[PDB]
Amino acid sequence: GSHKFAEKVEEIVAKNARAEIDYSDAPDEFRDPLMDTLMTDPVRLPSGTIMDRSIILRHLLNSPTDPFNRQTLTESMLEPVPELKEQIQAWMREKQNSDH
Repeated sequence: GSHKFAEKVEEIVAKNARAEIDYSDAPDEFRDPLMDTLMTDPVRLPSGTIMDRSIILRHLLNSPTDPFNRQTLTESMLEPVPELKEQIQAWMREKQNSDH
């Protein structure tokens, strides 16, 4: 949710930002092609789609085939995209102004 704002110790009351943080979705980029949710680890898959190496972890448990073009999906055979992370932390940072 959200600890607190200013050093002023208090409690999660005076609502001012729902229960999520601004950067909860982000443009049609940092968003998961499927989960549309902010990825925590953007990796490129052979099929040609970038998603969260996480949502992929389970994917291989109940379906080793891409969730999209139903294409055989094989972990380890993917390329990591770090040039993305930074970007995410950036554009989302300018909307944090709260380094707890």
